[PDB]
Amino acid sequence: THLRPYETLGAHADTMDGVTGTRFSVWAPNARRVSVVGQFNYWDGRRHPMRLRKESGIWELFIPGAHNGQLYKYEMIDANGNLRLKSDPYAFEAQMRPETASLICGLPEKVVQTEERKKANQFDAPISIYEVHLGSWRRHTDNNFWLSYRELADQLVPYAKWMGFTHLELLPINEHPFDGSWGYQPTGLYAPTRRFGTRDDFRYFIDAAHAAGLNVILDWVPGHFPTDDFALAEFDGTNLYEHSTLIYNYGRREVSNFLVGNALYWIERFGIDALRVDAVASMIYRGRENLEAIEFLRNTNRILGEQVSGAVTMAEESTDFPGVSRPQDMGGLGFWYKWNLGWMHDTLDYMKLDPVYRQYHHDKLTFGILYNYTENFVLPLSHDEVVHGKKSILDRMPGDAWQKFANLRAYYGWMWAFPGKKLLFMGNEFAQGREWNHDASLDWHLLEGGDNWHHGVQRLVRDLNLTYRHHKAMHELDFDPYGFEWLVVDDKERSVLIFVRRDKEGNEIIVASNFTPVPRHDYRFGINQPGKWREILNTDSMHYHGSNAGNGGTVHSDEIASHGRQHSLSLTLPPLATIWLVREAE
Ligand SMILES: OC[C@H]1O[C@@H]2O[C@H]3[C@H](O)[C@@H](O)[C@@H](O[C@H]4[C@H](O)[C@@H](O)[C@@H](O[C@H]5[C@H](O)[C@@H](O)[C@@H](O[C@H]6[C@H](O)[C@@H](O)[C@@H](O[C@H]7[C@H](O)[C@@H](O)[C@@H](O[C@H]8[C@H](O)[C@@H](O)[C@@H](O[C@H]9[C@H](O)[C@@H](O)[C@@H](O[C@H]1[C@H](O)[C@H]2O)O[C@@H]9CO)O[C@@H]8CO)O[C@@H]7CO)O[C@@H]6CO)O[C@@H]5CO)O[C@@H]4CO)O[C@@H]3CO
Repeated sequence: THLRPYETLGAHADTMDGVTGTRFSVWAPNARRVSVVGQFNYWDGRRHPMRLRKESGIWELFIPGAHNGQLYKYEMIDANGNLRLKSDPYAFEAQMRPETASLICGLPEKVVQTEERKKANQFDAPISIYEVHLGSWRRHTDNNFWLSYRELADQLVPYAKWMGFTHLELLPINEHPFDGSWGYQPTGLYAPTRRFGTRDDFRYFIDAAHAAGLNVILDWVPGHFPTDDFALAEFDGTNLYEHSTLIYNYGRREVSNFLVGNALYWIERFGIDALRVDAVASMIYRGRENLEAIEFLRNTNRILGEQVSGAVTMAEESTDFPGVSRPQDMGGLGFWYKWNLGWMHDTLDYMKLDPVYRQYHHDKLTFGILYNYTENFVLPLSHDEVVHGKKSILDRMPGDAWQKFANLRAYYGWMWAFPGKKLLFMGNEFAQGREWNHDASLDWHLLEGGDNWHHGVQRLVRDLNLTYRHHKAMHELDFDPYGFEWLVVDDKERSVLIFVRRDKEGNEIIVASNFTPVPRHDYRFGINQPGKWREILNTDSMHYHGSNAGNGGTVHSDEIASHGRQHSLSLTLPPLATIWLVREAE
């Protein structure tokens, strides 16, 4: 089968006549002479040469004795007669850095995707994603050492679960030489990085997240050609993998296979539930449409949908290509979800404003609804927004510290109610003050000592996650106009916005935000479902170090017309706060 080349190519365990060893395979159409230099070979390129079969362009050889755990490389004479030693491109495990040898290990057992994890990826599911860079989430304190995959299984997984997230999204765990690329500049697509342990350690981590009831999304980097360690370029002396600045030759059948293969591998051999492709614009552009890139993405998506249904793909595309998360049969790219960068830009510009000026930019909060139904959106507060002098999310907020925290609380309240799934970068849940530093631990010291405003934000994010998951109105109909309706879309003067989220049964949750520090008392607005209403979420609660203003129990609607509706509520709206209300059955 052509889809799963990692099941044949590379180093696997084989049984050629009683004797055991490993069979090596490499694809290099126009090289001449390739030998296998391992640990079993005293590292001698005279002892073990490979026999090429020219129909496929694949060299191969079976070596008895050669067992799992042994380092190895390929010694190749390239088209030009140069001696270069190459890493196996299908290295399933790579030796500790510097170094670049591959390790014989073979494949892990296939992971079957469970019904409850497939359900967890569906469009009607509450999806709240904790985005993490494994190298900088936590460190050991005395020595500043990385946490291993296994320590991450014992600390990060329980933390994410308790905080009420449904998904853990990982910056690329591909093998990569430079910590500073964050994993986006890989050298070994099929080996999880050795920074945190072995490939079996990574697998234990994935297993642990699943046992805790978490789906795992992996950042997958099919758009960043390896540019380090002569790892993939001019692989056999010619432009094997890359186009004739370095970029994959997607239209070339085998290359495409190498990449679609890689997706299938993470999902099938590691149990990953979803992949995210960054920087899609620079795959499809940079009239300038790279037609081979567009068809490759269309293809890969088609194949995953047929082969591993239940798994999903997500995309970040920054030029408004139409139909990124739409079906290929139409103009689409075939992704299930798209990052809503426009929403992130508009709402942050809005929150940055001195509250006194927000009346003039009401547009920034109401625009998201206009194009909400063109893509299946994730609302993202990602690692890219908290580096390079962009500041932390907290530090973007205006005012003295206490006003900053209140603005940030009100904003999360808004984000968690607004149509679209949720993604939050580590550090944001406890309002880290400093920018993200991939070479240090996050600022957990902020949570040391007596209860403070950072604990307050952290409780709020948990309550938001648990509330968002419990009520279907908040998540069931994000991508259906029936799921959302403005109750007060034009109170610009006071910067009060009020809408309703709705589930399939037609139950409504009312969402109200007051984006200025003026408290509003007896604020009357029209509603759709008369009766008794009660707060289920209040970002000004003392439980989060707010001032504890609010409605103080059940409020009954009145038969007094408002905003073209026949019944209304008259509520207190706390300053710099958002509240959610539910209707009580009688
Ligand atoms: O081709 C690209 C699309 O965008 C282009 O839109 C341009 C406008 O035509 C142009 O006038 C101008 O608009 C800007 C405007 O000047 C600013 O003031 C501001 O608008 C704000 C507005 O003032 C606020 O009130 C608020 O709007 C909310 C609205 O008040 C509220 O009721 C609700 O709206 C829903 C309606 O209740 C309901 O009727 C329905 O309306 C549908 C429509 O019936 C249906 O045909 C649907 O199908 C298409 C649509 O026709 C297309 O036009 C397409 O948009 C493109 C335009 O053609 C471009 O010209 O979108 C739909 C595809 O799904 O369109 C309507 C939307 O469903 O549903 C409404 C939505 O629920 O919610 C709104 C939103 O909160 O907020 C506004 C602040 O953003 O901003 C305008 C943008 O600049 O410039 C536009 C250029 O982008």
